[PDB]
Order: sequence, then structure tokens, then C-alpha cells
Amino acid sequence: RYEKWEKIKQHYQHWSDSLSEEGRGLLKKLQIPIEPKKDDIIHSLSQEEKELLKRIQIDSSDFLSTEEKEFLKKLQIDIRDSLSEELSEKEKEFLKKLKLDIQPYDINQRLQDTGGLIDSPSINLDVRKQYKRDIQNIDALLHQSIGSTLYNKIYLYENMNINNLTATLGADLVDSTDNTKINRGIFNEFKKNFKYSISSNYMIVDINERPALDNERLKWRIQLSPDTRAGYLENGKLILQRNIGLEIKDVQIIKQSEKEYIRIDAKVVPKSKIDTKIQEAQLNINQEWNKALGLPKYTKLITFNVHNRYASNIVESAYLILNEWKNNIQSDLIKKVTNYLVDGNGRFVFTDITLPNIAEQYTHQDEIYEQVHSKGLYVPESRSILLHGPSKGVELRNDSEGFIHEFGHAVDDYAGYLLDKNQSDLVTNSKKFIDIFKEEGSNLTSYGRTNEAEFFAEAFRLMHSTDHAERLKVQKNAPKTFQFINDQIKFIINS
Ligand SMILES: Cc1cc(S(=O)(=O)N(Cc2ccccc2)[C@H](C)C(=O)NO)ccc1F
Ligand SMILES: [Cl-]
Ligand SMILES: [Zn+2]
Repeated sequence: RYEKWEKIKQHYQHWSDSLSEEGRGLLKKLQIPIEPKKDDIIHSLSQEEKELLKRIQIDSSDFLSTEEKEFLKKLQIDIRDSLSEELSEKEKEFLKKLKLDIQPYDINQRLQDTGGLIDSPSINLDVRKQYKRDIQNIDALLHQSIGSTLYNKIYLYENMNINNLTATLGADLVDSTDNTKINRGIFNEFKKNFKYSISSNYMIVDINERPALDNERLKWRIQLSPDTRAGYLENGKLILQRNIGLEIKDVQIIKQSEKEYIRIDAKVVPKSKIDTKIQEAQLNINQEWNKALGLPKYTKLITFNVHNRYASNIVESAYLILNEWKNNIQSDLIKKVTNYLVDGNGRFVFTDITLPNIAEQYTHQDEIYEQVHSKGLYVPESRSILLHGPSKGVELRNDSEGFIHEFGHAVDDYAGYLLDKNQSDLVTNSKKFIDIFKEEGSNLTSYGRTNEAEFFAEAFRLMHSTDHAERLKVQKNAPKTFQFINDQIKFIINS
């Protein structure tokens, strides 16, 4: 277990000795991201914003993560008024702005979120530039390769949560009848299209395998290439250069300490090699689907924006998502709306970076607090559908159903466009549907209650569910909405 630390240490001996105090501080920052301090955030708030925050039901919000909710709730307690022991519209906007300022400074998370596209205007300019400087300086530190003397004499190990690659499959990976076992069925789906993988940040790996901690059932075993650059962090730990490619050599179920884990064997290869495979796939899926949809042969509609560790599945699931899409929506509705999207250079974007870092969003969303990360998104200004692979939509079974919901937004767009082409608007912004929403808006899904646009898209998704039960359910519980959507569909195919 410890017999190989010494020769890695000696290999990087000069490198470790020549490390500046600033270099060391940088590596330390990379390993331990800087959390926000409660008192710092509290003191920065005005007296009215303090009074507002302490009245807000934080757990009610839908855009705040678990982590962000807990931190804010702790602020509420520390803020002390007279009642202290010895969501609205105003409150939503406040929380959306405050969210941006309670994020820890996390270099590896910034790289993963952006997929290396660190110029993406998804964070405040000042911290965005600081990330850039740090990342550049880290790249400069990681200059010594593992070399021909050691690349095939060691394995590098990493434990990983399944939710990092796929939170959808991750919800069922563990056997529900026995948590020491892996669900063999869910295992097969995870492994099926896992052929390659990309690291856009700095992998922190060990020379000897280490016990998995909470919620880690994936145990990576990695061989580097001679050219792979790295740094020694002592204690048998390495930090690897960013932007490296990984070919998946084997995925197997293994037993350790009477618990079942998933072994992932991977070989480091040039990232350019993997990116070539992705481009050929984008070239292929576009040629295939232009023919199916009857689009011009030169149309670029489908785009792969992938940069992270489950890369091959993002590509392959695009074929599956679109097939289900074509199978559950009538062909003539699909042709009309897709052509409208294409007419505005709209895209179907499949990605494993967070959606605020997708150009088809942030180009038309300067306000960072108005930017959105989710499983799926539709942006009318760019007429694009965005689908985020790794995440898991709350109250949403799979990616295909998410996509259909997003296509509902597109249907919403085109229908409203047909009513008035130069003064274009959403059909859900018309008084007629607003009235329908005010009456039936609470009769479908919980999220459907949010606004007219989401109610429409939810009603649309459910109307095209493979479950013949759910369709009837929408007709019964939201008859006016059901009728309205069918009316728009008729309006579209006759246009
Ligand atoms: C139910 C459902 C959700 C999403 S989603 O990606 O998860 N989503 C809504 C949301 C996000 C966060 C917290 C709660 C809800 C986004 C915002 C959505 O409406 N897409 O157009 C996409 C598609 C879909 F059908
Ligand atoms: Cl093994
Ligand atoms: Zn939506």
C-alpha cells in the first residue's frame, strides 16, 4: 500500500523543493475551496435586507440547492432581533442575487461547471478573472510529466459519487433491498455506452487505492501516459494536469469489505483524440436527423458541448432522447416547429457543463442572477433546446421527457409567433391562456403552477406521455388547457 510513495516523491523532489510559497498556497486553495463566512455575508447586508432574509421561508424556494438552503438558514439564526432567544416576488429576486455571493471559491468546480470555458459570463467579472489567473498559474506549476520511468509502474486511484456522472441512474444504482449490493440492471445501463471520458479540471488521485467515503460506489483505476503532467501533494497523492482524455478500458462490479463497488479502469490519452470522436458523432447525428426531419442537408441543428467525465454517454443518449421524441410527438407538429427553430439558427444542445455556460443561454442573459441551471431549458432568443446530462430533474423520470417539455416551450413560441410574426411573443402570454392558467394552473404537476409557460409545457409533456393514463388525466383535470394545446397544434400544422 505504501511501497510506491517514495519513488514518486523522489521523482518530484526537485519540483517540490522549487515550489514558491505562492505556488504552495495555490495548490492548497485548489484542494480546499474557500467557503463563504457567515458574518461577512451578514454584515454586507442592509438593515432592510437583514429583516427581509429573516422573514423568508428559505426551504420553500425551488432554485436554491440543499447546500445553499442550509447556509442561508444558518444566517437567519445568527441574525438577531427582538424575538431572538437570550415564495414572494420580492423575496425570490433577493435570493437569486444573494445566491451568487454565497458560492465558495472552488477552482476545480469552476473548471468542471464551465468545461474549461472559463471566460463564460456565468459569474461576476472580478471572481471570473481571479479564476483565470489561478488556473493559468496552476497550469504553469504542473509542468513535470510522470515520465517513461514511472508511467507504467503505478496506478492512480479515485473514488467518485455516481451522481457526478449521472444522477438519474444514480438514484437506483444501489440495491434498495440491500445497500451492500449494486443493482445489476442499473449497472448495465451505466456501463453500456461508457467508452471515453474527459477531465476538464485537476484530478486529485492516489498512488494506492483508498476506502470509499459517503456515497461513493465508483472506484477509478487509472494509468497515465508518459507525457501526462502532474504534481506530488505528499501522502501518496498526485494532482494531474487538466484537459486530459480517458479511454474506458473496463467497467466491472467488485467486492470490497463485503460491499459491492464499481471498478472503472481507464487509460489516459490525448484529449484531442476524444474530441475528434465527439465531432464525428455530431457530424453523424446531424446527417442522420436532417434526413429524417426532411431538413436541408447542410443544416446544423444538433450540437455536442461535452467536456466532462461521462462524455461518451452524453453523446450516445442524444440518439435515444431524440428517438423517443420522434416516437411520442406527431411528425407534422415536429417538422413545423423544428423548421421554425432552424430558421432562427436554433440548436439542440446536449451537454455536461452547467447551462449558464451554454452560449445559447448566456448570450441572451446578461443578468447572472437570471441565469438558470437545470436538466433542461428552452431559450426563445436563440430558439434552442438545452439538455444537461448528469443532473436529475426534480419530479422528472428521464431525459426524453425533459426534452419533450422543452419542445413544449418551443411549441408555445411558434404558436404565439404565428399570431403575430413581427411583434412576436409566446402564446402563453396572451390573455386567453393567462385566464386558463389562473383557473386550471394548480390541477396538474406542482411545478406546473409556477407560471403560464411552465404550465403549458407540463401539460404538453403529459399529453405526450407513453402512459395512456396520464394523457386522460390531463384532459380530465385540465380540460381547457388540453383543448387549448390541441388548438395550437392544429393552428401550427395548418400554418
Ligand atoms: C418537470 C421538468 C423540469 C425541468 S427542469 O430542468 O428541472 N426545470 C424546472 C425546475 C428547475 C429547478 C427546480 C425545479 C424545477 C427547468 C427550469 C425548466 O423548466 N426547463 O424548461 C425540465 C423539464 C421538465 F419536464
Ligand atoms: Cl479490482
Ligand atoms: Zn420549463
